[PDB]
Amino acid sequence: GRIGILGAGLAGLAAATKLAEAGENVTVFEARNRPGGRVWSETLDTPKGSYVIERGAEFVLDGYTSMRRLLSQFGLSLVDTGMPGDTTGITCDDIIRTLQGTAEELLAKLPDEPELVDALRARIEISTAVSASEVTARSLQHPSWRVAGGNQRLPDAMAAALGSAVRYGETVRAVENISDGGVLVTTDTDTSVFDTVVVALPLAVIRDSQLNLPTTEARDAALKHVLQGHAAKLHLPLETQPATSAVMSVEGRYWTWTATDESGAVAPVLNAFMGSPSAITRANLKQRPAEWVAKARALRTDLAIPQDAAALTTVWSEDQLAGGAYAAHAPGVTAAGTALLEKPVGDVFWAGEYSEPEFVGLMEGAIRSGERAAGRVMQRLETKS
Ligand SMILES: Cc1cc2nc3c(=O)[nH]c(=O)nc-3n(C[C@H](O)[C@H](O)[C@H](O)COP(=O)(O)OP(=O)(O)OC[C@H]3O[C@@H](n4cnc5c(N)ncnc54)[C@H](O)[C@@H]3O)c2cc1C
Repeated sequence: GRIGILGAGLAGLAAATKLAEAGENVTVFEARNRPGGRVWSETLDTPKGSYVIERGAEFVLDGYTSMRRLLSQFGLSLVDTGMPGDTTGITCDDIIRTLQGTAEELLAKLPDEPELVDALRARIEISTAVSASEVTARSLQHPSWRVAGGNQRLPDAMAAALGSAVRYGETVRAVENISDGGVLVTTDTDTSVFDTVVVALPLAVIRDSQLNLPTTEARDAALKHVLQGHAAKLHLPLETQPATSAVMSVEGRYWTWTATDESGAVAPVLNAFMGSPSAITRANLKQRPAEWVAKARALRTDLAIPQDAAALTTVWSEDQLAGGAYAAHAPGVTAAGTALLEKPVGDVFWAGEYSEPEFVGLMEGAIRSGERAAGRVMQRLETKS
C-alpha cells in the first residue's frame, strides 16, 4: 500500500499529511534539505535586532480556509499585517468597459496615453508575474495576515510530524508507470517502487526535459495555456520602525511594504516583490544589485535604509527546484483543462499550485490541490484492494 509523494512543498506535505491521517504508509522525496518549497522563512539582521522575513510566499489572504484549518491543528497563529492616484483605477474601469484575449490587447484599445497605460500595465505585470501580452484579460477584473514566527513554520511542522517518511536530499529524475500496476520512482542514485505516486513538483519541473515523467497529449494541450509567473523577493533593513505602508514602482515592476509582526510593532524591514520576467531582467539583480537599492531608496525616501545596506535577493526563477514563482493563465485556460491536470496517468497522481481552479498560484491552492490528490489516491488504493 506504499505511496510515494514527490516534493515537500505545501502541496506534497498536505497530501502526505492527509494520507498519514488515513493510516497509509507514505514516503516523501525532497531535493532540498528543508521542507516548504516556495514557503521559505528566514531572519534578517537590522539595527533594531533580528526579524523574520518571507523569502517566498508572504500573505495569507481572505478565504484561505484549508490553510487556517492546518494552522489550528499545528498550533500556529495569524498576525494582521496592518496594511497617478486613482487614475489607474479609472483607467482599469475604462479598460474593462471596452474577457477574451490578453490584457495587452485590451490596453491597446485605451486612448494612447502611454505613461498612464504603462502604470496600469505595471500593476497587471507585478501581480500576474507575466507579460501583459500573454496573460488573460480576465486578470483585469482583479486585509492580510502572516504566520507568527514565519510561514515556513507550517510546512516545518507538517514535515516534522511525518518523521523519517520525509527523505531529504533526494532529486527525482524519472517516474515510470508499470503496465500491471505500480510506479517506479528514480532519483539521481536509485529506484524505489510504490503502488501509487503523487507528483507534487513545480510546474517548471514537471515540464523540464531533464526529467522523464508520464505525459499525454491531452495534458500537454492543457499545460500549454498555463504560464510560468516569475518573481523575486527583495529585503532591506531599516534603521527604525516605520509606519505600515504599501508603495508600488511602475518603472521597476515591484511593490514595497512594511508590516506589523506578532509584537504589534511594524518590523524595521523593507519588504519587496518584483514580478514578470522582463522586469527582473531589466533590474539586473544578479550583476549590479546596488542599482535596485538606489531605486528603492529613491522610491521610499520616507524609510530609513542604512547607507551601506545591501539587498537580500531571492530570484526563484534561477532555482532549478522552483523555476519561477507561481502559475498564470493564458486566454485559453478552461475549467475542463484545469481539472484534467489533476487526473492520474496510470498510478501517477498530481498536485500543485498550478492546477488549483480558484486559489490559483497561492498557498491555499497548493494545500487544496494536495488534499484533493490524497482523496483520489485513497480511492485508487481501495480499488487495488
Ligand atoms: C516570491 C513569491 C511570492 C509569493 N507570494 C505569495 C503570497 O503572498 N501568498 C500566497 O499564498 N502565495 C504566494 N506565493 C506562492 C506560493 O509560494 C506557492 O503557491 C506555493 O508555495 C507552491 O507550493 P507547491 O507545493 O505547489 O510547490 P513548491 O513549494 O515549489 O514545492 C515543490 C517541492 O518540490 C521540490 N522539488 C523540486 N524538484 C524536485 C525534484 N526533482 N525532486 C524532488 N523534489 C523536488 C522543491 O524543492 C519543493 O520543495 C509566492 C511565491 C513566490 C515564489
